[PDB]
Amino acid sequence: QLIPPLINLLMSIEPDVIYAGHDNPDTSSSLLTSLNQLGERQLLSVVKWSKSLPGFRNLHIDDQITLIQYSWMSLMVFGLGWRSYKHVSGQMLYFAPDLILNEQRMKESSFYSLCLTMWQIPQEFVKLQVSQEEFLCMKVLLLLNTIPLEGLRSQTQFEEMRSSYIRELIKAIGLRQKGVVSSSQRFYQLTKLLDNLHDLVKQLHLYCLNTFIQSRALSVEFPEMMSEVIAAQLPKILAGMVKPLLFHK
Amino acid sequence: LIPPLINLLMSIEPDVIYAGHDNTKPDTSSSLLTSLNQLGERQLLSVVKWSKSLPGFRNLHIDDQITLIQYSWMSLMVFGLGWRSYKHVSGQMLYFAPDLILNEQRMKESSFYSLCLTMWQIPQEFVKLQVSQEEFLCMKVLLLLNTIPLEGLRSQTQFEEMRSSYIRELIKAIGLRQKGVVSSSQRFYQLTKLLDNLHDLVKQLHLYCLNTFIQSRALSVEFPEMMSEVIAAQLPKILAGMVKPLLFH
Ligand SMILES: C[C@@H]1C[C@H]2[C@@H]3CCC4=CC(=O)C=C[C@]4(C)[C@@]3(Cl)[C@@H](O)C[C@]2(C)[C@@]1(OC(=O)c1ccco1)C(=O)CCl
Ligand SMILES: C[C@@H]1C[C@H]2[C@@H]3CCC4=CC(=O)C=C[C@]4(C)[C@@]3(Cl)[C@@H](O)C[C@]2(C)[C@@]1(OC(=O)c1ccco1)C(=O)CCl
Repeated sequence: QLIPPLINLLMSIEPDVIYAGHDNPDTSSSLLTSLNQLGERQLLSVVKWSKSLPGFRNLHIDDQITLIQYSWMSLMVFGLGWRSYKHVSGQMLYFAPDLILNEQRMKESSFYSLCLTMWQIPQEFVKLQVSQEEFLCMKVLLLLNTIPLEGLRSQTQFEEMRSSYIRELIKAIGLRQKGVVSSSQRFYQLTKLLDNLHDLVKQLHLYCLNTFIQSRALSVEFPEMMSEVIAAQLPKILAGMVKPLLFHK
Repeated sequence: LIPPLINLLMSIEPDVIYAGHDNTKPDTSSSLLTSLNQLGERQLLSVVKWSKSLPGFRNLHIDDQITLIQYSWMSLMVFGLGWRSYKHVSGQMLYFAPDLILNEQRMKESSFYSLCLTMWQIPQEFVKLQVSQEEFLCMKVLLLLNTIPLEGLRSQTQFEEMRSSYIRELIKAIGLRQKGVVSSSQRFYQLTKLLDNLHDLVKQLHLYCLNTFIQSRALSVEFPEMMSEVIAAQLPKILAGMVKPLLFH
């Protein structure tokens, strides 16, 4: 087609729709447990996606697991932004077809604040008019956007993969942004959106880990696979003991 | 010839606290950490009582007092470990308590030799500097007052007055021994740098502690009541850097 084959591949490997299983009165705590229930199902889906993503299975298995444990929440908030942009024009948060939040369902002050943070992504998607082909290549680069302070075991292959998906994003931008000046500026805008996600996700990581270490008292359930990625890396990530990659100074 | 506020600090200094540790039984990774945290809980209770006696502290807002103890406990307790090790065993063993003393061979046998080396840095620095009791008592008050919230304190004006008063007192304590002008100025720089350096050493202890707390059931490590409360109140936020560490340099 005019659509490059790697992008059409990324489109075919996107996860199908995941339901939260929410029991449809609204309450902050039961809402949070439903959000983490959904997060467990989405985590399964991200690891399956990774198994089909070109290049990723060839990195050392420890690097595969480290990059999923670093990037899971960033990938899931970026997909929440896509669904919300696409289904409700960014104006509600479309966590799943059975768990769509508007402002009436955001009652407790810290819950609404966290939603506003997440709401930044679909607002930028609406402003910039991000395309599916852009979003698919961006989402790979977010998987690949933090490494350990000592680097990865397959650092060479990693660097090759990340360059390949930067070239692919350039192709995605080229589908629509025809000028030299305009497609350069578009590359800048998209890559700076990805750099800015590191600071957005830090607030969600802190709230997550604070809730997780008193989850019993809070009556907030975290499922087993999500509890493992939290316990394995979150405190180290929050402490700054990882290397976030940036496109811009 | 000792200034009255320092004599007061000496008078209110906690007494030595026993761990009640059973040195019949060989060290086990779980039993050694559980006994360390039981002793830490008793030392934390004592720091709370000390703070009720420390001039100025009871006149800050009660939420400020709680926050400053939640931010500084680890720093206070490591600094107190350093002083007892220097005073009682010439700095050459870690003197957690009179019944819980780790010489280097017991450190090496423990599963925690690296952590023990990191904490044993502090008494070795006290030996190198020949820190006096009057300098230590003032430095320890400044560790209580060495981090504030990003938004400041409710009693920010009273806090600054208090913290400046204890800086002035450290300057008087230096003057007891350092009679020359340049020597005295250099010693103020050295001791205040020692304090600034402790932020980085304590970050390492805070990360291990929070990982141990998350994994406490798996690892059979007990965390007593007040210790748990302060870890769950602030430790993720401190490790995220969402507080303001005060530096002298
Ligand atoms: C602030 C965090 C960040 C949250 C994730 C964002 C990314 C995300 C997107 C999804 O579509 C489904 C689940 C997750 C993976 C989230 Cl909503 C949940 O697990 C729920 C998460 C972890 C989190 O969400 C909230 O606290 C929250 C979300 C909305 C309002 O409060 C939380 O700590 C639950 Cl206790
Ligand atoms: C690495 C940390 C730092 C430790 C504190 C240092 C400061 C301290 C000084 C004490 O005398 C009593 C207790 C504490 C408060 C410590 Cl030893 C314990 O709670 C035990 C603490 C938190 C800690 O200690 C160790 O892990 C450890 C290994 C060997 C010595 O300490 C821990 O995480 C245990 Cl869960």
